[PDB]
Order: sequence, then C-alpha cells, then structure tokens
Amino acid sequence: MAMEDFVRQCFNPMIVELAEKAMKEYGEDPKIETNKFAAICTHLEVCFMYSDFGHRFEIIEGRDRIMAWTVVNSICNTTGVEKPKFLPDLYDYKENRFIEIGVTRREVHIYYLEKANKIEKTHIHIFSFTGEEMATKADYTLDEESRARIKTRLFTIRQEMASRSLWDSFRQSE
Ligand SMILES: Cc1cc(-c2nnn[nH]2)ccc1-c1cc(=O)c(O)c(C(=O)O)[nH]1
Ligand SMILES: [Mn+2]
Ligand SMILES: [Mn+2]
Repeated sequence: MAMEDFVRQCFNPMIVELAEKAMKEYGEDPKIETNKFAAICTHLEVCFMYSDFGHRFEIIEGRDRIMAWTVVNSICNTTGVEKPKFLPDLYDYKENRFIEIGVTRREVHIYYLEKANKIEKTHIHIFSFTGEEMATKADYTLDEESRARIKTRLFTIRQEMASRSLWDSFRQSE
C-alpha cells in the first residue's frame, strides 16, 4: 500500500511509531487501516507542532494513558481547573486551559460542532487541509505565523497524498 509507504516517507519515525503503537495495542493493523494510520499521524504531528510553537504548552496527546492522566491530574491539582472527562490534546499555561485539537477533511464548522458536542471547559481548535480553521470564541491561541505553518504542513500532506492518488480515499474516510 502506497498509503503505508507515504506515511513512512512523510512523518518522522517517532510520530510513525507512536501512531503504530496506538493502533497495534488496540488490535488495529496499520497496514489494513491505512487511512486511520495516516490520520493519527497527521493529528499527532499537528499536536506536536502546536506545542512546539510555545514551554507554553503541555502535550497530552501521544503519551500512554497513565502518563496523560498523570499530566492532566498534575495540572488540575496545581491550577484548580476542572478535570476533563476525556483526554484533551494540550494544556495552555498562558490561558490556563486545555485544548482539543481537531484536524478535518470536512467543513471546519462541522468538525467543530462534533468536538464541542463531544465535550466542558476545553478550548477547541480545528484545522482543515484547506487552510481553514475554527476555534472557540474565534480565539486562535497561536500567532498567525505558527498557525500558517500548521496549515502549510496540512495542505502539503493533502497534496502529497494527491500526488500519490491517496487523497480521494483519505478524504472520504473521516
Ligand atoms: C486522529 C484520529 C483518527 C481517528 C480515526 N479513526 N478512523 N480514522 N481516523 C479517530 C480519532 C482520532 C483522534 C482525533 C483527535 O483529535 C484526538 O484528540 C484523538 C484522541 O484520541 O485523543 N483521536
Ligand atoms: Mn487527543
Ligand atoms: Mn484532538
């Protein structure tokens, strides 16, 4: 599968390995669920990029669950902020709030609603592969250059997938 090779070529081994671990520990073969694999990589990367543009952020995503909950818990006890129900993606020490990051192949408002419906003090920031984003109260957290870098990376993933005729498949599997 070119999709599997593409992921190998375009994300760095840590992201790939982290994504593989996540899949394989819950019994999902990344060689069969190749679109899932690519999405998990994409989303991890966005999450890592977003933290890197700060340390302003605590990365919650990509840790094993024990660690993620340890981190979340340690944040709740030292700040007073409510413990989210699910693991969010980041903690913002400047705005003192968790962030859930969304990456979508569909309309950003659509994905934003799904996340907001699923979530309750958590800040939501959705990115698309089109350069669109949407964020709680139109507060985008990052500065424009960091956001522009995320969107550039995401648009380049799309185009790479499209160079390899994987984009149509990838787009319809969200
Ligand atoms: C990246 C991803 C892909 C899939 C998926 N399932 N099938 N294809 N992609 C499901 C959930 C997630 C996902 C998205 C998130 O934004 C997110 O914060 C998480 C998470 O589990 O914390 N998972
Ligand atoms: Mn997450
Ligand atoms: Mn997320």
